[PDB]
Amino acid sequence: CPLMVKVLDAVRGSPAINVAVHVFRKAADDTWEPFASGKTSESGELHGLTTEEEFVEGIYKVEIDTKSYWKALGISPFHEHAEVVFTANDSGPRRYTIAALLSPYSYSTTAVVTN
Amino acid sequence: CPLMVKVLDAVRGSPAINVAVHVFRKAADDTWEPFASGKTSESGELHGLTTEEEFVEGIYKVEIDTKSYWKALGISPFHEHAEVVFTANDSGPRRYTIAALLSPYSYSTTAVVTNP
Amino acid sequence: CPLMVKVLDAVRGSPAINVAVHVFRKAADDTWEPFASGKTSESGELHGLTTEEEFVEGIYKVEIDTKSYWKALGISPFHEHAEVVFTANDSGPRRYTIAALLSPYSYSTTAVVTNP
Amino acid sequence: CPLMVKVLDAVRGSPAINVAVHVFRKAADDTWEPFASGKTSESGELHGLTTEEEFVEGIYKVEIDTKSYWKALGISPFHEHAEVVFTANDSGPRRYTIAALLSPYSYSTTAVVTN
Ligand SMILES: O=C(O)c1cccc(/C=C/c2ccc(B(O)O)cc2)c1
Ligand SMILES: O=C(O)c1cccc(/C=C/c2ccc(B(O)O)cc2)c1
Repeated sequence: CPLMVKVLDAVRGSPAINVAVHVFRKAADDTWEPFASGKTSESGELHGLTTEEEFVEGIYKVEIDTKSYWKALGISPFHEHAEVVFTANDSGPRRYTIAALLSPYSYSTTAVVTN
Repeated sequence: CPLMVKVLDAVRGSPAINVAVHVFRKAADDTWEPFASGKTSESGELHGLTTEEEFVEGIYKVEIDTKSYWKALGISPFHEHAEVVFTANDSGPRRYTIAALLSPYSYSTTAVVTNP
Repeated sequence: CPLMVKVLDAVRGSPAINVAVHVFRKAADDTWEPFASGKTSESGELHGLTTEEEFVEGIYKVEIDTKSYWKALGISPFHEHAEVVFTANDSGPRRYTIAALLSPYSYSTTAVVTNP
Repeated sequence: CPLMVKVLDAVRGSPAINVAVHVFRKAADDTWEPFASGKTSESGELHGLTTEEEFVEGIYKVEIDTKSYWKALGISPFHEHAEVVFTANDSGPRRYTIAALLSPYSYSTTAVVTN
């Protein structure tokens, strides 16, 4: 599991469940090509997106469909989605956790990168 | 204005209005002595808490009454309040803005510290 | 000033100065058209990006160039930039402040939306 | 594990390891009495602080010694510590995760409360 995504709900104090997540890899012509996707689990986590062999160095975008999440709760949100854009860098044998903490008009994201 | 507090609401996308704020300073006997208090304005800002003369070196606690805020709005929040504890002015006088961003089960606080 | 961007530095406890900001608007063909750009001032604020007339209904992307900011400071950050994507003015004109708080491996963004 | 604490470092993108954490329970005279304490692990987590039998309803304070953490990294921080103060409420059979994300001049804390 080189790449894991975790989404939390700051309004209800819970995992953000059944949130759609799309990962893209930046192509040579600067466009975003689909790479992997899924929905967060009951624990707010999305595992199994990719493998060590497939996850090469490059620029990646993680798009979290926050708008649909809030609308399913009857809450009008600000953002269309949350986007996290980063470079994967091999300098070391490591795993990336992209975590996002969601509010209707705000979100915060951090990377936990470990060996 | 050596000490300012600003509070935002992450549910409403607005300033957090009418938030009570209590400031304490640690005394020589290690207890928290009341130092200043007030509430945020329509802009979510609290000015005029203290003066350059009275805001001496020390350890200060800024207590933001988030529970009263959310409850006054009919929401049941997780935290009792948000506490910001810091040493101030120990390299001479600085100006401090304490900012807080509130959600019912989460808050974040940052400080902007400038040299006048 | 219908659109303002403010950026703070959580490592330094200061405004984030000289941060480049690019704004895009989604076009009819679903591509991102350049809309406005600038950089944050000494106060960490970026004013004058647009006007009430030109800031029409649409989907906007505010790209904050956090990597260039941290690298200009000799730090190697995680993110390429911070992107804030939102529908604006679809219930009539509003004023938007987009705030971002930056660390090398983390950022948070909030919006304050007011009705003039 | 009714109560777990997790601490993350936003500067290095890692767990915050070997961070001292003290939990207090508010006593009838409004004073804070020591309840439980420990140091975060290699994963930034502190488990085993208390038990279901001991963790009754009441007001609790979790104090995270952020100052020592940053000083051990040669970074001058703003806060003396991070304090998280909350009421434990039985309305439901649940577990509390108190998470904190640390920067030198800022911190953010969220509660993830689950069954
Ligand atoms: O704490 C966070 O997570 C956070 C995140 C994103 C933005 C902010 C805003 C801070 C702020 C600081 C000072 C002023 B001011 O001097 O008027 C206004 C806003 C705070
Ligand atoms: O963004 C904020 O404001 C914020 C605030 C408080 C905590 C967090 C992080 C939560 C988290 C929990 C577990 C993992 B993990 O699977 O190692 C990672 C992150 C983020």
